[PDB]
Amino acid sequence: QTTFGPVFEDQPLSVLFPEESTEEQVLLACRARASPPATYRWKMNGTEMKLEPGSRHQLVGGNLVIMNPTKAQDAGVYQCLASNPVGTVVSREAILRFGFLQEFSKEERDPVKAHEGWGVMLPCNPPAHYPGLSYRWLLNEFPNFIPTDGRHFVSQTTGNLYIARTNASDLGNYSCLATSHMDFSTKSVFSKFAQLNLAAEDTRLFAPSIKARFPAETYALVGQQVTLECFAFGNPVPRIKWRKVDGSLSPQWTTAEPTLQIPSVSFEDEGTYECEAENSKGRDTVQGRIIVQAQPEWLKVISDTEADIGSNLRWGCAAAGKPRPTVRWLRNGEPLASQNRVEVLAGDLRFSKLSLEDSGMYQCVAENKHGTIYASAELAVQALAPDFRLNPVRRLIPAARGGEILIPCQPRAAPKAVVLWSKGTEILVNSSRVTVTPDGTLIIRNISRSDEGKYTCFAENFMGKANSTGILSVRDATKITLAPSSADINLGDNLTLQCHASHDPTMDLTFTWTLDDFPIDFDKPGGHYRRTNVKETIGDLTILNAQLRHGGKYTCMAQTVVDSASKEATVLVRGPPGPPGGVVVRDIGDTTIQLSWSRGFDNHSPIAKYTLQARTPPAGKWKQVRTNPANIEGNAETAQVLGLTPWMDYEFRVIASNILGTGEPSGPSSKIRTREAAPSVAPSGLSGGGGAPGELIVNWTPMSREYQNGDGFGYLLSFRRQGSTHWQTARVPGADAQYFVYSNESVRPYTPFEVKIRSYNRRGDGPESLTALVYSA
Amino acid sequence: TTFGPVFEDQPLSVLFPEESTEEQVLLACRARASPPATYRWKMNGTEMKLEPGSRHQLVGGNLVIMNPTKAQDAGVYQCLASNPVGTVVSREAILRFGFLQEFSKEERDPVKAHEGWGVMLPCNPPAHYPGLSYRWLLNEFPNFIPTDGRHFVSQTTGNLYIARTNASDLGNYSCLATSHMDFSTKSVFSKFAQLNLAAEDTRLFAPSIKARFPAETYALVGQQVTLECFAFGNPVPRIKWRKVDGSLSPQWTTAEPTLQIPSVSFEDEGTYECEAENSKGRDTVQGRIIVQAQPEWLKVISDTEADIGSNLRWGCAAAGKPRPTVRWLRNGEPLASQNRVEVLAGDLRFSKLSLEDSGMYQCVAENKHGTIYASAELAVQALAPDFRLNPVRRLIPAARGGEILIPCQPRAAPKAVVLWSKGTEILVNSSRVTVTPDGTLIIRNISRSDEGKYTCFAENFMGKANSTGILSVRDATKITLAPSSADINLGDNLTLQCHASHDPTMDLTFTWTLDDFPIDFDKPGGHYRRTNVKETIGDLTILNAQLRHGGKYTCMAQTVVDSASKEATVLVR
Ligand SMILES: *[C@@H]1O[C@H](CO)[C@@H](O[C@@H]2O[C@H](CO)[C@@H](O[C@@H]3O[C@H](CO)[C@@H](O)[C@H](O)[C@@H]3O)[C@H](O)[C@H]2NC(C)=O)[C@H](O)[C@H]1NC(C)=O
Ligand SMILES: *[C@@H]1O[C@H](CO)[C@@H](O[C@@H]2O[C@H](CO)[C@@H](O)[C@H](O)[C@H]2NC(C)=O)[C@H](O)[C@H]1NC(C)=O
Ligand SMILES: *[C@@H]1O[C@H](CO)[C@@H](O[C@@H]2O[C@H](CO)[C@@H](O)[C@H](O)[C@H]2NC(C)=O)[C@H](O)[C@H]1NC(C)=O
Ligand SMILES: *[C@@H]1O[C@H](CO)[C@@H](O[C@@H]2O[C@H](CO)[C@@H](O)[C@H](O)[C@H]2NC(C)=O)[C@H](O)[C@H]1NC(C)=O
Ligand SMILES: *[C@@H]1O[C@H](CO)[C@@H](O)[C@H](O)[C@H]1NC(C)=O
Ligand SMILES: *[C@@H]1O[C@H](CO)[C@@H](O)[C@H](O)[C@H]1NC(C)=O
Ligand SMILES: *[C@@H]1O[C@H](CO)[C@@H](O)[C@H](O)[C@H]1NC(C)=O
Repeated sequence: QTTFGPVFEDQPLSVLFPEESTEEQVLLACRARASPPATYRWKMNGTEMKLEPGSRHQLVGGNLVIMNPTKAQDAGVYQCLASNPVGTVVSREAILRFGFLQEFSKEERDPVKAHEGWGVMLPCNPPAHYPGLSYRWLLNEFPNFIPTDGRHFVSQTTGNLYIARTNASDLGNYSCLATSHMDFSTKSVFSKFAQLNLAAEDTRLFAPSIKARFPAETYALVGQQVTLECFAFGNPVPRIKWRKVDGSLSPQWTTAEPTLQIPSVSFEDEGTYECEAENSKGRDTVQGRIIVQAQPEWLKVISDTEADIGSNLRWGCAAAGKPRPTVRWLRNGEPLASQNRVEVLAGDLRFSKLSLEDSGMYQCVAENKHGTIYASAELAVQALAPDFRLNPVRRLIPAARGGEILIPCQPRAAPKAVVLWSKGTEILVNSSRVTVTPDGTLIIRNISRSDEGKYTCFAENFMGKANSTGILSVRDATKITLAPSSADINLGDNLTLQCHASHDPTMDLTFTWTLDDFPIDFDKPGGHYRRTNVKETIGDLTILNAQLRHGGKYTCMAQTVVDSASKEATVLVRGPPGPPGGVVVRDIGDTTIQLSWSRGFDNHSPIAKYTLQARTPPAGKWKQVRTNPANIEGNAETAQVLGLTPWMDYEFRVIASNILGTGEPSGPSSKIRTREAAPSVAPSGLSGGGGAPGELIVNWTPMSREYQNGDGFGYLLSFRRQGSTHWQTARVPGADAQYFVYSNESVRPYTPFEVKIRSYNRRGDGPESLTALVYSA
Repeated sequence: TTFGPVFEDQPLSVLFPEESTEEQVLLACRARASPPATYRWKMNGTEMKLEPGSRHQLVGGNLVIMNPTKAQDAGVYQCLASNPVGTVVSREAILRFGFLQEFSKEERDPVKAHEGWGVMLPCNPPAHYPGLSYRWLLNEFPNFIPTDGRHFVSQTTGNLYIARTNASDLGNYSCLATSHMDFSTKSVFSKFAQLNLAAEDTRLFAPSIKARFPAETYALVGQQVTLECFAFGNPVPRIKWRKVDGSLSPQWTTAEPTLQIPSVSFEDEGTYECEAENSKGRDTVQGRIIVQAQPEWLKVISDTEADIGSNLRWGCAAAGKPRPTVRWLRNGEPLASQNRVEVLAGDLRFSKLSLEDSGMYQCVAENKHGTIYASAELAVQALAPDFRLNPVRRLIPAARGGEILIPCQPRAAPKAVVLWSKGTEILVNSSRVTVTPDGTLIIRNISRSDEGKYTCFAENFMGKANSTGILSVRDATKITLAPSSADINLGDNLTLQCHASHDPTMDLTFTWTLDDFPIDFDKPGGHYRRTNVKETIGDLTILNAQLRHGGKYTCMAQTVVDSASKEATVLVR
């Protein structure tokens, strides 16, 4: 930050200057920030310019001023170079150009002879000029301007005049006027008159002939306006149309005018265009292609860098543009080639084994036939003396007797500080114990009591030397003298795992437990394992509450403030298997239903048997049902359930059992209904009597849903007179039916009757009831 | 470049022999500092006034006393080093005086003993410091009594033991006490005690141990330990030692009535047993030895610089026996739990630091055998924002329709407020452009209208800074054709296709990776080839397929700024 190279702020810009302008001087700017302040030099035409006092060119704070300019000694390209002790940089190339407009030739123009009824071409022949001009035509005398109608075409490219069909009105003298529009005023140049002579008039129409043909290839940059001209001769005047061969034209550009204008060409407009001139006599066609190119841009540049001497570096620079650009490298204002270590490859720079002479300003230059761009950076190499303030050696290095120690010495130095280890005043060297790796790490094995003391690391390099000290003392290692034993239990009266340790008599010793690398909690949330506390050298832990979910890889660890030791053990908890799943009802019959289920978790003990329970929705309790086979084995997954009463809904569940006990019941099965069946219970509550004269009423108790056993439930009542041998059967549909009335005028009052009843459904017939004696009205 | 005082020379304990006629005592103290530090001295708790004049002087930190006396100068001294940053405390140094008094002038009573028994002759040494060495003289100098099995001398009380007196022991006895100081070897006589005896009967008795070593003998590590087992008996009893709970280490086992250990280690703890045995019988005595040590360090704090608004944890651990206690000092004054500082048995916790928590801190570990110190310096820092280390990207590229991240994290303490601005319009969180409260900016579904300049402003109560980047949009590479899976045998040829589209400006590079491993097409005799090589065609062909050529083939189509991939599978039997 104290010193930095020249960084540009303002760079020179191109200037267009009128040759006969009233201005007296031209200013080109160049400014750079530097510390110390930079010095500026200027290059013209690739060579250095003699900045002499008084002689035209003057230097004002970096800027270059040229007074009373002329095209013979000033027009050209200039560069500004900024320099200081760190390095030099070069600004972008700046063009200064002059504009002018000459006068028309004094030689008389020959008269043009043509046939009446034929298109005629009249040249203009503009003089030397820059930039482009605007062209007009006049007839006979100024200011009579020929209108730009459908019969006369005036070209803005060549300035010529085209007449589609000549008649007697076109005879006269023509003149071409140039009105080059300067940015401040307009200068006009008037051409010598040319006489147009016309021969005898013919009488014939003709097909169009296109004369002003736009070039096949037109190159344009992104953001320019592109004009295409298409003029043709023809009687009558042909119509002009523009088409895109490889696409669709914009509606705003689809015009019948003989000129096609694109205000801002983008990457889309690239392709082939076709102009067609059509009349009743025929058509003529022109084809030409428009391409689009751009100017280089940046994608990845370089930045300031500080590197340590003896390292390697890689720099990159990426530019994008159409056509693809080329990238070259400059240092301090001169091109870079493959030197001893510098490797330049078409865009990337490789440094190997940096030195103190490879510092300065580096520039990356991208170039193509439409422009150039520059990018700057600064490389600074550094060399330092060894400093231990960042990684000092351990000031205290406690070590356990019988183990090993490793002490690394790594200072901050360049190129690389070499180190040597010593113990007190005795220099340590390779032996069958002490080891010194090339990195400087000191490794001591088989550590004993006589190795305590003060060790020193000495580092040095061709800058200077540094030095540091540590002290080593020897303790006794913490050891385990008893390890816990693996075990297994179901729900017993709890188990005490043991862990005994011996430590140095000077430092505190703490025991800690863990389960499968998850932290343990010997406190008391609900069921809890607990920990005793009598003396330091004991760590027994008792697993209480006689419950589940307390198995894994138990680990006891005895640790001090310095080192630690550990041992491992395993416990298992056995028990009844888990509940089954996947209860599926199949083969739904009147009394038999097949049940299928998936095997549940065995809990590390094979399942011995199964038990099936059933219930009636919605408030029926779970009841064990008769199963085929009577004893279901653990490996079986299907069974039969018997004893079911037909045509009610049922739900089922499964329980598993092993030699260790009985597991949990499974979830309820899906609601299913058994098939229909014939009735099995005869109706009861037979009674009756009274009614209208000649009528007999028989009443019975309505039957519930448990014994209907199917749909279409109803009753059949067989009744007869006392002493008669013929039974009359009546059908009463409906389960809730409870009475029947039989009407007959021949029935005497208080006539005894013998009756019986039976129940039926859609499946079959059930048993009949006992015969009862009733009386009529 | 400033720091707090760091001690190089600390005061040391001094014992002054009275005999030597020196006129000045020096207690050293030196503390490196920048700027140089001043010194104060504390004498037995209270501060010391070092006014020029009397015998208390100052020689540049070092304290000098002219002509010290026991009545005005014995005691404890501490050195306090102070500079603008903070002050530090030096380890205590004890100044003590050594002297010896003479024996009392009163005559000693004669000792009457009956021949055939052993007799005890007292010495009664006067006041003394340090310990002495004792001898006995018979009648007249230099008749030194030889150290045989019958004439017995104790090195801790000076008493004289006679196992069995006879007629040859009649006479006068005196006790001579000698001191071995650093510069003097003064020795003192005594009076003459007359020993008169009685009749004789030569009977035999069982040994009786009289001089008993104490039941518990506390001994630090590194202190020579002597055990005395003195006995009576007729004839002379024999002395044998044994360890109750192990071996006696017979490298130095002896039959003398004294047992010596030059340097006590932790393995010598336990109970010893002495036995005096003769043909008549035996006597047995027991006693235990316990070892102890001084505090030592295991983890020590180090000087630290912390940024305002942070938190700090500091630890300090000591090892000794009995277990040491740890306390904390700041600027030479005790530090209790208050405000943002928490102290817990050697754990120091700073929460949300400020500019007033900069200074010298110290950790003290002590027990009934010693005290040790450790020091460190804490410096708090506050900084202005700077973007030199982490400037915003300067040439940010963007792919069309993508999402762009722009982080902005300067180097400041405390954290600085961050604002964003495109051109001269300050952005707000919305559905397309959003800022997050760590400073990062997010933009979604980028378009050509977003090209331009972006700027990040950072500011805190010490200053402000800004950094600008340039955002431009391009055309993203998109895959139009993908390869397909196939199966072949060994030696078969297969062809897979891949097509992409990109911006007309940059270059496409097409590659193929077999199971994420790039395929080398330039290998001599290689089995892979590029076919239908065009700008947007990256078809590859495998010739003479092998078993290793079966796997997943991934087509990579990449430019300098973006890439796009497709996948297919090939099996070789
Ligand atoms: C003290 O003994 C140790 C052990 O033999 C020495 O360390 C050994 O150092 C050599 C190099 O002197 C290492 O061999 C070479 O290492 C380079 C590292 O890039 C490697 O490229 C070579 O292929 C070769 O392996 C060797 O690995 C290393 N071994 C160990 C165990 O450290 C040490 O150098 C000796 N002390 C001195 C002062 O030489
Ligand atoms: C260990 O490192 C020091 C630090 O460079 C070496 O230099 C001494 O530094 C102290 C501290 O300022 C000075 O008081 C001494 O005068 C320095 N010595 C010399 C010779 O300049 C020191 O020499 C190193 N130790 C050894 C044994 O070389
Ligand atoms: C508007 O700005 C606010 C803060 O400047 C953003 O709020 C953050 O939202 C995220 C996600 O909900 C939280 O994790 C942060 O804690 C919020 N910051 C604060 C300071 O509250 C918010 O995301 C922005 N709006 C949108 C649409 O993103
Ligand atoms: C963004 O930061 C720059 C500095 O990095 C500011 O530029 C400074 O502007 C002030 C006055 O506007 C000048 O006095 C300083 O000399 C400028 N510094 C440099 C290094 O040139 C800039 O003003 C900041 N932007 C805003 C909006 O404040
Ligand atoms: C530099 O070159 C241009 C074009 O080649 C030329 O017009 C100009 O005269 C040259 N410069 C000088 C000083 O002649
Ligand atoms: C080195 O280790 C071996 C076995 O571990 C041991 O016998 C030997 O005594 C050790 N060396 C020293 C110096 O203690
Ligand atoms: C403490 O120092 C004072 C200063 O002379 C002295 O008088 C006093 O005896 C000392 N106390 C102890 C216990 O040493």
